[PDB]
Amino acid sequence: EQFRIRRDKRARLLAQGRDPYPVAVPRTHTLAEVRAAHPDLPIDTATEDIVGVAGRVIFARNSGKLCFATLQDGDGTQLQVMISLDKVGQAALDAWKADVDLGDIVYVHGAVISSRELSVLADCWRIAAKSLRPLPVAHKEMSEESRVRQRYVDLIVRPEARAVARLRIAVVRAIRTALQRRGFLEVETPVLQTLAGGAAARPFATHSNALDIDLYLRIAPELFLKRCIVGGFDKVFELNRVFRNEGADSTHSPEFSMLETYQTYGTYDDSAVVTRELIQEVADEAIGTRQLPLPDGSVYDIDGEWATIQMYPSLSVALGEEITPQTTVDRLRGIADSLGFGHGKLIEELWERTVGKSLSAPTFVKDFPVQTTPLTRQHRSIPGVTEKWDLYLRGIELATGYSELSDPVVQRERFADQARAMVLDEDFLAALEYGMPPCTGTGMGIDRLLMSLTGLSIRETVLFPI
Amino acid sequence: EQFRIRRDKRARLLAQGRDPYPVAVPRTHTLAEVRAAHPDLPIDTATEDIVGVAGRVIFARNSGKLCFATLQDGDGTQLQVMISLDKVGQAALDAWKADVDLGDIVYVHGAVISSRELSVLADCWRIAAKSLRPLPVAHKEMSEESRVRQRYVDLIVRPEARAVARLRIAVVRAIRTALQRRGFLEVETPVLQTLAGGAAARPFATHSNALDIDLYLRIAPELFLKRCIVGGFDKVFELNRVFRNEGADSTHSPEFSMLETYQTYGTYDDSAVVTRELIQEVADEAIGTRQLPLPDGSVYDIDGEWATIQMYPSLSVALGEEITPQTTVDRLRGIADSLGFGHGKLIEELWERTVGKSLSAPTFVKDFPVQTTPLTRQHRSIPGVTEKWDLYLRGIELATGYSELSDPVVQRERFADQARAMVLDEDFLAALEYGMPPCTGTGMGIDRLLMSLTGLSIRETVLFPI
Ligand SMILES: CCOc1nc(N)nc2c1C(=O)N(C1CCCCC1)C2
Ligand SMILES: CCOc1nc(N)nc2c1C(=O)N(C1CCCCC1)C2
Ligand SMILES: N[C@@H](CCCC[NH3+])C(=O)O
Ligand SMILES: N[C@@H](CCCC[NH3+])C(=O)O
Repeated sequence: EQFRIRRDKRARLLAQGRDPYPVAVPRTHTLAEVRAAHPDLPIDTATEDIVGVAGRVIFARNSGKLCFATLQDGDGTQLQVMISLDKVGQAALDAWKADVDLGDIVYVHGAVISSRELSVLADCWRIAAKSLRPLPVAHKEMSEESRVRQRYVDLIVRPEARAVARLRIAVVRAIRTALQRRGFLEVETPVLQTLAGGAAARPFATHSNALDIDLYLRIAPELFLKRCIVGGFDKVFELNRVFRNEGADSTHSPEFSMLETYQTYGTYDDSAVVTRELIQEVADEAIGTRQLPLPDGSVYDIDGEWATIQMYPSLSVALGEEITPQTTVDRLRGIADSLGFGHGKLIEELWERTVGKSLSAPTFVKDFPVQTTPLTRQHRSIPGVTEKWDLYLRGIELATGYSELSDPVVQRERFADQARAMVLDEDFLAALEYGMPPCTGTGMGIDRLLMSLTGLSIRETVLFPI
Repeated sequence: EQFRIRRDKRARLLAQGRDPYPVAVPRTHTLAEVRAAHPDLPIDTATEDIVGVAGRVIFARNSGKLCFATLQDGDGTQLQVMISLDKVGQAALDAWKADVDLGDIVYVHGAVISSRELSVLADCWRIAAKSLRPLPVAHKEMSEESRVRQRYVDLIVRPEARAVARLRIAVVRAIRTALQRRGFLEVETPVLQTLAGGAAARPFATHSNALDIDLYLRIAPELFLKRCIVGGFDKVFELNRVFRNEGADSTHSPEFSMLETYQTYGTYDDSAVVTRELIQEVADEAIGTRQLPLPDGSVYDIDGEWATIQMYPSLSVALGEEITPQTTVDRLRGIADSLGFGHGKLIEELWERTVGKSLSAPTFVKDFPVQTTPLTRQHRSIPGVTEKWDLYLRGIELATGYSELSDPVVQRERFADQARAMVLDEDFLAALEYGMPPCTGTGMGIDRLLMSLTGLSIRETVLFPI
């Protein structure tokens, strides 16, 4: 309803030649600056340093001859103004009262004081924008699901949304910084693709009008990233969105930000080292500690070196017998049944369902079954496994790395099989037959990263989801 | 055919327990380093500093007891190796000859010399990858259109592709740097959207399985970016892809990288200043001069201040009469006819077809007809025009800025009209009614940027197009 009483305040301000949506107002300082300038000014004393400030009016104590308002800027830094009868504008006080509701953006200019709390005594004052929707109190405890459909109000009423948003951006800057120190180069590769590949997932397709063909949004950059290595890039990354056309859950969203990373002349040994350094480095730049605090109240130490275990062995110890690349599916399905399609899937599942689940501290698992890794090189010695690792951080499948399958005729097979469950990406292959040097790739969910570091849910790490 | 003679060299190397696709090789240095280490080593003299280098074998002069090869790394830095009978491996020379074709990646380790040109005399040597497709000579002048379908070979054979790729990335780093100095913050906003808006264009749609609705790839971030400003961001950007579902040409591609930028408490006056500083700053970091050289041989000075002209006036002078917001379409269509749907479109077209075309040096045009600018504020004084500018750099429509339409009921109209040519983005509106402060937005084609700076075509600025 009060939506109505508001629309009229605008209407009636238009009529008078008052401006409820100016083009400019001369804000000199943000409130953070007003504060940083004057840390310990003796309270109830005046300094004559003039400023033009603006921001959001949340507190309001309409008080006869003299009003009081909390200005909060968009960062959340709070200042109070004192709208007075005396130091100009009687009718200012009349307009002020009658015109200024809550959530309204409001410039005021004058001299900076403190009082019985830091405030500015206004020579001038003006509206800068006029809300026609009052801010929910916040208790009115906006549900998680309505905070996401209206993030802009969450950002205004809920301090933590401010922190999180800012954090995600700190993390991302930290990551670009980390990889640029190491001489990596950020490339842009296509989001629309004639056949999407680089991972196992159902793409989004869409129709073109230029070409009159369908096109596929990228599930992953890997394949084009590899073309760059062929093309002579030594070290490259890309940080940007992928799209996988499937259902949501606490570690899954259909569109999400994803880091991938190639570095020529190293192996999954080398790329797990970098990976861990990247994450330790990130956490510092952006959280300021490697003892990460969680809601819980507990602390998750990500400091020092991290364990590495092997899939087959580490599984073997857990099921109380030797499992190898050799173990038949009938055998495995039995064991599957004993607990609750084919070999590789059974290994990873049994692993995940016994070992993986039961990890706590940070762990790489490595040496994976070939069947489920059609892009990663075969292990250098151990037969039947590929040079790949997952990284499980606080229980979350954060990241993965490979010694990369650079051999074209092998690679042709890997896909020829896959299919049987039939056109492959024939240019991709062609590019390997030009000659891709020894490289190791990785990738990492920025969202899982934030979760694994903070405990936050996936629908809090992203600014705008649905 | 020689595709055949190659596949067998691999096959027969597998059999012998030679490795044509190792996991690792101990490259210590890139060739750039070998060079930077030893600038002026007296030619034909040996220094005993050991190195492990690798890279691409392009020159090959099989020479009896002693061979000669040009190694080129992926950056293009060239070194020569000397595969000798004497300092190890007779059979090395036999394998070397029989096994090493052109384009093949090849590690060699030893002591660094110069000779009758900088080279390394190999203690060890090994293959690291084996091409099953020989590199076109380059003349064989790969057509523009086949260089794009096979960029990875262009990157290898054509030095300029190396420069361009590297340049695009220098530009982008320069831009992020420029905006981070100014206290801007890079946000990520959704690429999938329930209704795409922020610009005039036909979206790409795609079907979801989670929701079973269609979704729209973003034509533009503007609308979500504006929600962030509401939400209290002071200064934000985003640099990332948009998708517009239409035909290609020399300034148009359906997917392309695009910068947008909001800054609260300034106007299109303020955002053209920043815009020009950004571009001057970019050109320096990344081209090293503001006198930009073009194929031509000519130079395009982007230094010093830049002209600003108004649409209506500047048009008026060109057609030899007063044109204003007032001039009817019948009048305008006549003038259209005299040369070769409605008001605003006629203005911009006549303008573009008289004034715009005939510019050379860098120019902002400003004060646009309202009809074609449904998101930008109405001018502060001049009635019938909006506070917006285009930037024409070397004849190219590079960029645009607005004093932003922050008024919700006005804004509702703007769209209600549009439609008549009927569901609007009702959340977007809602967000304005929460109160968006005075801000000014811009945006800029990274691709047009590169073109306008270099003369290069759009299908050369992007790593992978089609
Ligand atoms: C925020 C949701 O992240 C993801 N969503 C989906 N839908 N699928 C995946 C992730 C994610 O982070 N994944 C990868 C990231 C690369 C390494 C392995 C996990 C898969
Ligand atoms: C590389 C192609 O760039 C573009 N392609 C299409 N298809 N449409 C546009 C551009 C481009 O740069 N545009 C804008 C950029 C923002 C300011 C105005 C021009 C429109
Ligand atoms: N494409 C992989 C990430 C990179 C792994 C190493 N090449 C994935 O989607 O999981
Ligand atoms: N959305 C605009 C770019 C930003 C203009 C200022 N808000 C466009 O697509 O041209």
